[PDB]
Amino acid sequence: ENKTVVVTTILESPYVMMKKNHEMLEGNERYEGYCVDLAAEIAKHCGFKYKLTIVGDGKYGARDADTKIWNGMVGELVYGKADIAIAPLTITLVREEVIDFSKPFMSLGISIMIKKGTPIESAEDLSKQTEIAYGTLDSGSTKEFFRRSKIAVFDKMWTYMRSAEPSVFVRTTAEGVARVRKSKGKYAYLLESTMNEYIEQRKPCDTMKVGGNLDSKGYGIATPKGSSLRTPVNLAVLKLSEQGVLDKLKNKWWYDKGECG
Ligand SMILES: N[C@@H](CCC(=O)O)C(=O)O
Ligand SMILES: [Zn+2]
Repeated sequence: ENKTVVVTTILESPYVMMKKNHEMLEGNERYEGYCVDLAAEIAKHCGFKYKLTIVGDGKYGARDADTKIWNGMVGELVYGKADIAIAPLTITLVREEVIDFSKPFMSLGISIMIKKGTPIESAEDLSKQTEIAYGTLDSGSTKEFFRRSKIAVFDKMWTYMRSAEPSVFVRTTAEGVARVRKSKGKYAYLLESTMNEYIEQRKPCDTMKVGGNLDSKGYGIATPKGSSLRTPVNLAVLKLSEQGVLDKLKNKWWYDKGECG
């Protein structure tokens, strides 16, 4: 109701993407995606004006164990470069310790992406074998999941992953997909089911989600501690949930324009 709200987001399909013609557009009109639509609904239910900005270091948010600094969208909120994050940003404990999250707007889990035909059905399968390399996004909740897991199978996978040479990790999702596509069934990618399910409906239609999800978690809208936005945004997400907006949006951006029939 007083100041333009600065929004940190990340270029990640289908959440935030450059519009074909963006170079001829100004401001928020540059971008399109599920999070852009969601930003707009949240902004009008809460009554604020906003500026979309893409995170500077193109990352999600992790705390460096020696430096102690938060990078990613999280750091932008921690250090006060942004007022709010509207992104496929996973609700985790170490983040919820330093920022607040709204209730989840998307439910998801860690899943496996394979090039179609790869003889893999599950995480147990991957752990039990050696021909097919597999990794995660370099920085993010998927990598931490494996880092911290006490469960045999995921420990076994982490043990392999962190020592694998050359690196099984990737700077971006799109980097992970491309490596799956290019690697003849010899790389499998570990990513949240949402992104898996999106790519699966994307040409050349050569990838696929196998098996069950490895976990159950959420993406949440993040705000810095003490923000006057915390409560109105949490309420808006619930309103958008209850009225079916979040299902319309997921359908719009995953399935309405799916290329694999
Ligand atoms: N959504 C994740 C990033 C993607 C991933 O880690 O697989 C996060 O907030 O860290
Ligand atoms: Zn509305």
